[PDB]
Amino acid sequence: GPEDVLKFVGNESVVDHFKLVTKDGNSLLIGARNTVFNLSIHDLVEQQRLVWTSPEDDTKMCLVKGKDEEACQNYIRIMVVPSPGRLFVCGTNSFRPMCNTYNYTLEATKNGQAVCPYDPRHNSTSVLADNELYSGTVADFSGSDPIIYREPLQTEQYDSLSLNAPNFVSSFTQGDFVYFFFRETAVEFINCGKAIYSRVARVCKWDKGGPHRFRNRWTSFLKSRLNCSIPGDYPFYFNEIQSASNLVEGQYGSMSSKLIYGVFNTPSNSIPGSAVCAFALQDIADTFEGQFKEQTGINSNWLPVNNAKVPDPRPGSCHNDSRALPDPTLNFIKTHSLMDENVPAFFSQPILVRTSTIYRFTQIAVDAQIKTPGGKTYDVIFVGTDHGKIIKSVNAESADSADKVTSVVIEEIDVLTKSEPIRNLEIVRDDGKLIIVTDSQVVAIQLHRCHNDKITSCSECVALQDPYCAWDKIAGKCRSHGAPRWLEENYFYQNVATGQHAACP
Amino acid sequence: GPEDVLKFVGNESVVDHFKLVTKDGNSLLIGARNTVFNLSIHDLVEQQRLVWTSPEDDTKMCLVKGKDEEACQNYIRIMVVPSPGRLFVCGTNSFRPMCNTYNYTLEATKNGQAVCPYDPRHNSTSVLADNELYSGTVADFSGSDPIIYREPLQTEQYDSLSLNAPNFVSSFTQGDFVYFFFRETAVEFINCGKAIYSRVARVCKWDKGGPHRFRNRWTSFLKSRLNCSIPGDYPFYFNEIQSASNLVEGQYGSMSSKLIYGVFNTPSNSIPGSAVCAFALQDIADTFEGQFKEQTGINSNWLPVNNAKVPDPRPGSCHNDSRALPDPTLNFIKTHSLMDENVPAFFSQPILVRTSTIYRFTQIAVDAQIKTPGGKTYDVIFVGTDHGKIIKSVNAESADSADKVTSVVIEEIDVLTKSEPIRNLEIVRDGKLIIVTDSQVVAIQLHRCHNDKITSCSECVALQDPYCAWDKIAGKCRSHGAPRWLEENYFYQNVATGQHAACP
Ligand SMILES: *[C@@H]1O[C@H](CO)[C@@H](O[C@@H]2O[C@H](CO)[C@@H](O)[C@H](O)[C@H]2NC(C)=O)[C@H](O)[C@H]1NC(C)=O
Ligand SMILES: *[C@@H]1O[C@H](CO)[C@@H](O[C@@H]2O[C@H](CO)[C@@H](O)[C@H](O)[C@H]2NC(C)=O)[C@H](O)[C@H]1NC(C)=O
Ligand SMILES: *[C@@H]1O[C@H](CO)[C@@H](O)[C@H](O)[C@H]1NC(C)=O
Ligand SMILES: *[C@@H]1O[C@H](CO)[C@@H](O)[C@H](O)[C@H]1NC(C)=O
Repeated sequence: GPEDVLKFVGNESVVDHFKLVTKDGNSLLIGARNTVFNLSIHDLVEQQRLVWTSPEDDTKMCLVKGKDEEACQNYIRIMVVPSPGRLFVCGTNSFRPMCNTYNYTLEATKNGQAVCPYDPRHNSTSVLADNELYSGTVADFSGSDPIIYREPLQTEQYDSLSLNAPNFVSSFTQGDFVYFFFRETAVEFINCGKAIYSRVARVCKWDKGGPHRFRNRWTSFLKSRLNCSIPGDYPFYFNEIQSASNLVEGQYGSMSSKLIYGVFNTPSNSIPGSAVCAFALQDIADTFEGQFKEQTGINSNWLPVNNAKVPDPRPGSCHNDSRALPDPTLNFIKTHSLMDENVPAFFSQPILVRTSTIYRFTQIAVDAQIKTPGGKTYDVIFVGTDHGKIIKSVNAESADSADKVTSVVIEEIDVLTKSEPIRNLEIVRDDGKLIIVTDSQVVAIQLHRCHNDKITSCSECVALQDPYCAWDKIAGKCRSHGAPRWLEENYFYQNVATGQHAACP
Repeated sequence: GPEDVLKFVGNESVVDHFKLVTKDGNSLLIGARNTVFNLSIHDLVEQQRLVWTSPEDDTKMCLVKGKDEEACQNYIRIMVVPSPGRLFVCGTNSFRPMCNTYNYTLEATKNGQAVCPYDPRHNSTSVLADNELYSGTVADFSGSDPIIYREPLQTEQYDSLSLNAPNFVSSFTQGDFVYFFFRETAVEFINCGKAIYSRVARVCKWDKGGPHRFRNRWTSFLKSRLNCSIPGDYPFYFNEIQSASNLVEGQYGSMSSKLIYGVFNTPSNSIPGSAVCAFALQDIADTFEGQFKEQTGINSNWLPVNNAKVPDPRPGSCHNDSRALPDPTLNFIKTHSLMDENVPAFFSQPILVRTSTIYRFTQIAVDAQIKTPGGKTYDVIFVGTDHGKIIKSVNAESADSADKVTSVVIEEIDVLTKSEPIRNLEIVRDGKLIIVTDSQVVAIQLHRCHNDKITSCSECVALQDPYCAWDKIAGKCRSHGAPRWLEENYFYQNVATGQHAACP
């Protein structure tokens, strides 16, 4: 396959999953089980190492004979950089999650309940704000009560209408609003059957509490389904979600191209077919302004909610005083938290689909829109699989009656061992490279293979349709973008679905 | 692939689909569009041909500008042999289905409403009885009213609770009870979403009608869902059904192995994964004896039906007098026709599954249980695909904590052109196979123990085919049903019996 530009076999069984990239500090804090590493983004050289050995009393309490000797240790899952500049790492610590703030300077330690999972399963995510941290994970030992913990607010205890077996995969903040991505079991569909529908949620930044003992509960909690289907005469849906990328902004704000890419796939019972579905923050806000989904009982009968029922205060909005908000809508928000309509997919079709293959998508990574010689900018997608095979892709919009979108599969070359599954991905923003955080090791390879790829044929650059690729006449080098600088404006031919028959022959 | 033992390219565009096998008469009546053929089973030689040219007045009424010049003609779909020996064929006749009772001797011609489909779509099936004919097809021109017509009873006009967009794929009779196989849209799940669940139905032999305006309607109509899923921690279902084989009986009646093999697959929107699920008449009768599925309204609320609601007369049973049956159960049968529980799959697992491949299962054929040298008898499965690839398979029962059946895929060799899809299969009782397709029908041997020569002993031993057997002094690979042994001999076979090696 591809030559290993940088390989890093740090640990045998620690199975790193978490990572933080700070380009100004120029250091990569890769989270890990029972260990922490600080490397340089240039050559993957560890600067310092924080090793946290779970106390003896904590490990001695965990004696489940099933599957604990290799596991049930310190799984450092969440980490952010607070405003004072402190170090904030929290581990599971053998089902005893307690956050320890930090260098080995222990500034303070606080209980890590509802911010670090008890199980080592990938079912939690976190994101920071200016003053508070947003984390969604389970609360009890078994994990039956999964809540969102912003200090010190909690949702309704054992509320299935809000959360029922979710797997938080993403979380980001935009304009005093923190969004969450998870796959929970829909209570309304349980009447029909057992299935999981990807539902996005959002909460305001400053929710102080609620009046009349509602101080613990949330007031503006809302959620709505994500519709990731292959449109046509009959819709074919994708139930489960595995990952979701960060928000994408293009050029000025006048453009409405705010795009969020999420990795979706088919449930366990069904075939390993996976699909990359895009969702916009504008498409998300369309359903939240819409009405809520109806919820009736066994005896009482109710019709889909109408506009007469909505109160004067609008649900899901940042107010200056949340406690002064009236109660009739606070008794109303719990029953009608879920929305009626699902968020439509971008351009009414998924971005990338892979059905016949055995492997399933597991992670995702998005690169910035580079300036292609065609005078346009499109988004780049990097999606990993449990097989370990990485797929590079870019998208051009094609006009058709069914809005057929061409899924450009640049190269499907596998980089790591077939056995190990990719569990986290990241792109570096100095030299072009890629981060593939897996259980066995993390390997850094170049982002685009326009350079270092030579089949001794001119056609290689032209046939791939890669945005970074470009060919020169007097020189035999296949040009790239971001690494070389042109002395003056030149001619570069590219075929990003532009309709070019041939060039090299 | 395999050499064409018998070739038969009868027609380029007639697209034959129907066939009737009579072993005593030794003739194969293969039904066809605008033609019908009566052949010999030995060498596929047509004895006589009846050509039925749709009348001019009938064809002139059919002027569908989309795609009719090639279609909208005489599609002979149903045919049985009545007791007098007459010929009873009915064709679509350009959306004018009129049955022709019979050689060209036309004894009588009667309207074929509710027994022959108007459309050329494969959505109807038929089966004969001692005195009446059982047929399930649409009634109107568009096809919105599909009913089951045994002369002269009809279901409720435009009844969605009983039938909603069905595709009748099979129909057979057993003990004064005629069962039907079709894939209709479930009204209760339509509330949740658009999906098709395979539902089997049955009707008694002698239902004259019902009193107090129920004379038109059926009294003993019942149906229940078919569960064709891959069991485990989470069930994965197969929604649509494409075909279903005839009943299988093994040795004496004391054994409970009466099984019907049906071909199932995944809806159109989802992936082409198909599954062959077996269902027993004993498993069918378990759900019909069970309670009925509840059906409530928008305002009224109802709980799942209980045993207190069932009347003293048992629904779905042959009575001596159907008119004397009370009315409170006749007003009850329509609302609660569907059963609550679905028919479980045989051994709680499908027989054969094909998911990763692009081709979909289209038909099915079951061979009789031959006597293998291992002292046992198992069923043989032949399932065709839209790709044209034919797969022969047999299944042996394996004991484990988790029910897992090994699906023996004997040979997956393609016989016909990749383009054409198989649309009907049948086995002959010399060992051969009949592959009725749109382009042509090809007759090839049933088992490939003979006519297969890789010059290696290991080929034969590895196949695990029941008909295959090897000899020591002679290099011939023995078969069953064609050669006769002079005396008892030794034959080694490994139908999942646990044999490491033999030839090397
Ligand atoms: C990771 O290691 C780097 C490399 O030492 C740290 O960055 C330096 O830290 C020292 C000590 O605080 C400072 O004096 C330097 O100014 C930092 N920058 C450079 C370029 O040396 C970094 O603080 C460590 N931690 C993280 C989270 O990045
Ligand atoms: C197909 O043709 C055969 C012709 O043999 C029919 O079988 C009988 O054949 C004998 C001798 O040829 C005739 O005297 C009989 O009249 C035939 N039977 C009948 C019922 O007429 C056979 O019936 C034809 N049809 C099928 C479905 O096999
Ligand atoms: C989900 O999206 C598809 C494609 O646009 C659409 O056909 C389907 O109706 C949507 N789902 C619902 C519940 O509306
Ligand atoms: C279908 O049958 C399987 C076993 O054959 C069982 O596990 C599953 O629960 C059944 N489900 C339905 C809906 O019939």
